[PDB]
Amino acid sequence: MELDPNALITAGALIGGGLIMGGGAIGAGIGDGIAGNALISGIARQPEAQGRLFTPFFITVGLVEAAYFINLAFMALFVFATPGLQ
Amino acid sequence: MELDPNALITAGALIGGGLIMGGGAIGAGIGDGIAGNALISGIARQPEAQGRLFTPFFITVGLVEAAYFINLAFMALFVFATPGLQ
Amino acid sequence: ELDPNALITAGALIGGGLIMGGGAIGAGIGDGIAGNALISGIARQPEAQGRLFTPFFITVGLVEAAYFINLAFMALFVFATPGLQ
Amino acid sequence: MELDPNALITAGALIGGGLIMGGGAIGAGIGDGIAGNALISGIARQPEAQGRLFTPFFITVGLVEAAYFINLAFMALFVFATPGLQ
Amino acid sequence: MELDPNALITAGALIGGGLIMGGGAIGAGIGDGIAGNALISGIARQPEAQGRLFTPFFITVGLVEAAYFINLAFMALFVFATPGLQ
Amino acid sequence: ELDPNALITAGALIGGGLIMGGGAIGAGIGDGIAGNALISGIARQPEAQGRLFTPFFITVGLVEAAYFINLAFMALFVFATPGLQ
Amino acid sequence: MELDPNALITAGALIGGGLIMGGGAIGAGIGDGIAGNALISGIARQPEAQGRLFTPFFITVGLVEAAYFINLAFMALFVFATPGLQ
Amino acid sequence: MELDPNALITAGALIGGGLIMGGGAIGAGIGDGIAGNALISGIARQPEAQGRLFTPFFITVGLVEAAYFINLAFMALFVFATPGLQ
Amino acid sequence: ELDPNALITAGALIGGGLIMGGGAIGAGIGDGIAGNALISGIARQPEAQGRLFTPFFITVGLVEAAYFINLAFMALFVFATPGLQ
Ligand SMILES: COc1nc2ccc(Br)cc2cc1[C@@H](c1ccccc1)[C@@](O)(CCN(C)C)c1cccc2ccccc12
Ligand SMILES: COc1nc2ccc(Br)cc2cc1[C@@H](c1ccccc1)[C@@](O)(CCN(C)C)c1cccc2ccccc12
Ligand SMILES: COc1nc2ccc(Br)cc2cc1[C@@H](c1ccccc1)[C@@](O)(CCN(C)C)c1cccc2ccccc12
Ligand SMILES: CCCCCCCCO[C@@H]1O[C@H](CO)[C@@H](O)[C@H](O)[C@H]1O
Ligand SMILES: CCCCCCCCO[C@@H]1O[C@H](CO)[C@@H](O)[C@H](O)[C@H]1O
Ligand SMILES: CCCCCCCCO[C@@H]1O[C@H](CO)[C@@H](O)[C@H](O)[C@H]1O
Ligand SMILES: CCCCCCCCO[C@@H]1O[C@H](CO)[C@@H](O)[C@H](O)[C@H]1O
Ligand SMILES: CCCCCCCCO[C@@H]1O[C@H](CO)[C@@H](O)[C@H](O)[C@H]1O
Ligand SMILES: CCCCCCCCO[C@@H]1O[C@H](CO)[C@@H](O)[C@H](O)[C@H]1O
Ligand SMILES: CCCCCCCCO[C@@H]1O[C@H](CO)[C@@H](O)[C@H](O)[C@H]1O
Ligand SMILES: CCCCCCCCO[C@@H]1O[C@H](CO)[C@@H](O)[C@H](O)[C@H]1O
Ligand SMILES: CCCCCCCCO[C@@H]1O[C@H](CO)[C@@H](O)[C@H](O)[C@H]1O
Ligand SMILES: CCCCCCCCO[C@@H]1O[C@H](CO)[C@@H](O)[C@H](O)[C@H]1O
Ligand SMILES: CCCCCCCCO[C@@H]1O[C@H](CO)[C@@H](O)[C@H](O)[C@H]1O
Ligand SMILES: CCCCCCCCO[C@@H]1O[C@H](CO)[C@@H](O)[C@H](O)[C@H]1O
Ligand SMILES: CCCCCCCCO[C@@H]1O[C@H](CO)[C@@H](O)[C@H](O)[C@H]1O
Ligand SMILES: CCCCCCCCO[C@@H]1O[C@H](CO)[C@@H](O)[C@H](O)[C@H]1O
Ligand SMILES: CCCCCCCCO[C@@H]1O[C@H](CO)[C@@H](O)[C@H](O)[C@H]1O
Repeated sequence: MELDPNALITAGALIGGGLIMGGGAIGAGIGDGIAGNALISGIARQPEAQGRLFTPFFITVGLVEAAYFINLAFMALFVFATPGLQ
Repeated sequence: MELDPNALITAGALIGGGLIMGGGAIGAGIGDGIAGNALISGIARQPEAQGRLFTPFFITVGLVEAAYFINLAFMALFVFATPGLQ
Repeated sequence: ELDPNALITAGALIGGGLIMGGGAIGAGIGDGIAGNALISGIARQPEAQGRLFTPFFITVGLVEAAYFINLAFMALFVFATPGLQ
Repeated sequence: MELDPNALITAGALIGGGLIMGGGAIGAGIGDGIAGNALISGIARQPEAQGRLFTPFFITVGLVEAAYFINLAFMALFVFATPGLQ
Repeated sequence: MELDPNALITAGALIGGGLIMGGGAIGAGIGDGIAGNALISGIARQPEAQGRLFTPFFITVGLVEAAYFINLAFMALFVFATPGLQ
Repeated sequence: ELDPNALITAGALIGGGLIMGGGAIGAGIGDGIAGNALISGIARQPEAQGRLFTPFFITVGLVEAAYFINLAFMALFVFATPGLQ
Repeated sequence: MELDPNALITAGALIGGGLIMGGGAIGAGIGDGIAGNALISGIARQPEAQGRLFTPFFITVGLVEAAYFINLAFMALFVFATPGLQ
Repeated sequence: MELDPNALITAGALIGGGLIMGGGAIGAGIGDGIAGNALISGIARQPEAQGRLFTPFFITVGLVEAAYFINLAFMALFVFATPGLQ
Repeated sequence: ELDPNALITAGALIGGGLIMGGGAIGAGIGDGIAGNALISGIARQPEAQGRLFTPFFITVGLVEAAYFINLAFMALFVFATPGLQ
């Protein structure tokens, strides 16, 4: 008739999922930008020895992107396999 | 007009979609500004390093913008193909 | 009492506000950070001025793209709400 | 009697409007502070050639303040000419 | 006591007003601290530049505080003269 | 069931929390940033100490003004709620 | 039977209290980290004269922690002595 | 199943608890990263200052982590011993 | 209609989302800031490399601890909700 329990649960899941991905993008965009800031400046300062900067950059971006995609996976769980759905 | 389940689900979807895109823009705006800060500073320090520095700059911006547009895709999923709609 | 669109529209306005609120945080801070580098760059090399304009405009262009794309979707949310009944 | 549709829409509009102006002030306060940080430091470093810093500062503040006031305009739309009001 | 439309509108106004002032303080506190960071650093670097540096400092703080107090004015509008009150 | 003031008071407490939450973010980070400059300034010039106190106190004064003005309005929101029925 | 007024007020109080402490920890963690960043760097640069850094550090941390604990006190008021409870 | 007061109180507690821990992690992650930035930079600048620099680093991390775990304690209070439960 | 657990579970999912949203903000920015120092440190002293690994890993370890402890409590919130009726 009117509302049912899953309408409220699903609304909660979509808001929760949004928080997860919203936070993920804040962390990833700013974290990657900060890492890349050092890469750009390091290459500017030391063009001949820049190769040694790339594994540290990719380790850093790897960590940052792992947070983004682990969050993405839990957003997908929230909205496609909602825990507590009735 | 009686409330119905999709009214609540759609309200949650729009809020969730807003969180996704709001966070996306925070990460992209600040991440791109931080990347650009190093680009601008590097060119100011060494004029002829301009070509050299656009390469790590675009790698960084690529990473930052990937977050923005993956978030955009999921906002679109939330509001145009809402998971859990009844 | 209430009707379905009252709830949907309330959600759209909150969603729209999140979109624009986040857009201004990203654009204001991103542009400030870009301009910080422009100002410092010019102070360091008073006639580096000319060569700094292109990277400043590219950076601001990217930052402003996020603001404007968000603005467009806020407009969609509140003027053509997806899911309106 | 009890609630009416516009009570809920208007509550949404006020919360939305608050998000718009809250975010606008975060972006403007921090963005202007960051721009002014460079202005202060530049004037400290180069008092004789500081005049060339002011158009770049005002362009930057112009961009930052434009975000604040465009947001202000949409807050005013949300709360004084609410889209979707019944 | 039955709920009434203004109860919901006023709740939205208070939340909206809180967002406005919460964001205002984030922008003002951090923006002023960032401006002051350059002032303090500049005086440490060159003692007799103190007078010189307060001028761009107060221009910056003026901009930052304008955001805070314009936000304050609209919080006051929201909670004392609520747009849309029935 | 419910009554009008239950909803208004719930909104006031959420609004009050936003005010103080934002106030502490601004004050904690703003003060930390001001103190960062004070500490670095003293480390650079160990007897610049005296001349740094005034600009530090002016900066902290401004930051703390935002915290305290927010505190006052949180108090208004929760102890004298505007719009209470 | 169903809901009562204090259920809604108490839910508001817990959310409000959460906002207070959530914001308090953001301000304290980042503020202390920023202060400590300068302490670490200052001690690195000037090991012999580092003692003069500690009162400025503790004044700064004092200010930052005061925001955290004043917020904590108001969270405690919100959730243990809720203003407006019926 | 009819709604009951504790359903609403517990929902508020979980949201409040989430705000507490969400803010705790923002402050701790960023505060610790900022502290570590000075540690790493200081060791890079002067290798044998390593021992010296861990002392102010752990003082800083102690302060930052205190915020995280005091917040954790109050999240636990909110969700396991909810103040105001009926 | 509704039942008590619909409201509790909706709160748990929102709470869980706040926990993980905040966790990723802290971890992404904290790790980026740590890596920024690692990259700059190596660029300054190309064979400082070895001695920078330990402080980098300690910093990342602390940052990641916040992410993981948050993850565990999100899991508690949504898979074993405290207060479920
Ligand atoms: C760097 O990795 C770590 N460091 C830690 C440091 C301290 C503590 Br106390 C916990 C830590 C835990 C971990 C991981 C881990 C490894 C194994 C099991 C559980 C957790 C991690 O949490 C990292 C997530 N980061 C990158 C945002 C993780 C979580 C979830 C899914 C993952 C998938 C793939 C890889 C890592 C995954
Ligand atoms: C710098 O300006 C831009 N750069 C962009 C860069 C990339 C992309 Br893809 C879009 C961009 C769009 C714009 C503007 C624009 C110009 C014309 C039409 C539409 C949009 C803008 O969005 C800027 C807002 N900023 C400052 C926060 C704008 C929006 C709304 C109202 C405005 C009023 C006055 C001035 C600008 C106004
Ligand atoms: C530095 O202290 C200040 N500077 C200001 C600067 C400008 C303005 Br306009 C107001 C200012 C107000 C104050 C304090 C104050 C002193 C006396 C009375 C009222 C307020 C303060 O607000 C500081 C909180 N900070 C540290 C987050 C405070 C509030 C509440 C409880 C406190 C308990 C103990 C100490 C300070 C306490
Ligand atoms: C915590 C950061 C660890 C980064 C990896 C450091 C160990 C590998 O270091 C790598 O050594 C190679 C040769 O062996 C070089 O060609 C690479 O430039 C360098 O990154
Ligand atoms: C984010 C994508 C938009 C980029 C548009 C401008 C691309 C500029 O591209 C860059 O131009 C420089 C000169 O300005 C050259 O020196 C560089 O080699 C080139 O990469
Ligand atoms: C994407 C483009 C963003 C531009 C931001 C608006 C400010 C325009 O900046 C203009 O740039 C010119 C280039 O020579 C300068 O000479 C002008 O003085 C300046 O007004
Ligand atoms: C992108 C934001 C500006 C363009 C908004 C989309 C077009 C506006 O759409 C119009 O808005 C009017 C009020 O302005 C309403 O009264 C009308 O019903 C509506 O058609
Ligand atoms: C800025 C780019 C995206 C803007 C999308 C806005 C779509 C607005 O769409 C408009 O909605 C109005 C009612 O609000 C109607 O009167 C118009 O017929 C309709 O075209
Ligand atoms: C993107 C930033 C563009 C800033 C404007 C640069 C072009 C104008 O530059 C201006 O030239 C004047 C004389 O012509 C000088 O008196 C000013 O100091 C200088 O700002
Ligand atoms: C934000 C407004 C509050 C400011 C109060 C203090 C004003 C200080 O004013 C400044 O004092 C300096 C010495 O301390 C002088 O050298 C400067 O010329 C003067 O501008
Ligand atoms: C707006 C004022 C903010 C002050 C913050 C509280 C710390 C007071 O700081 C005091 O400043 C004195 C000035 O000489 C120092 O000598 C004292 O050691 C110090 O305790
Ligand atoms: C600015 C924050 C501190 C001052 C709060 C405003 C005055 C407090 O007001 C009092 O609060 C009491 C609990 O403390 C309530 O029990 C009383 O009903 C109320 O009169
Ligand atoms: C800190 C500056 C602004 C504080 C505004 C607080 C106003 C509190 O006002 C007080 O409310 C109490 C009930 O809570 C009543 O008992 C008192 O009569 C009333 O004066
Ligand atoms: C605003 C910052 C004020 C910090 C306090 C400065 C005044 C006291 O300064 C203190 O003087 C002592 C001897 O008198 C020294 O032993 C301490 O190292 C020094 O901090
Ligand atoms: C946050 C607590 C976890 C810390 C675990 C590692 C502790 C490292 O401890 C440090 O090790 C250094 C060499 O690496 C020594 O030079 C320092 O004296 C010592 O403090
Ligand atoms: C708490 C530990 C966090 C580690 C982050 C994952 C990256 C591991 O980094 C590894 O460190 C090694 C140390 O010598 C390097 O030699 C390897 O090249 C590198 O892959
Ligand atoms: C820490 C996050 C990963 C571990 C999650 C806790 C264990 C999962 O728990 C299981 O989740 C399933 C879906 O994955 C549900 O279908 C099951 O009902 C539930 O038992
Ligand atoms: C990651 C460390 C904390 C994880 C806490 C997760 C507790 C999950 O607990 C599990 O919940 C499932 C239903 O969701 C049940 O099927 C299982 O019986 C139960 O053990």
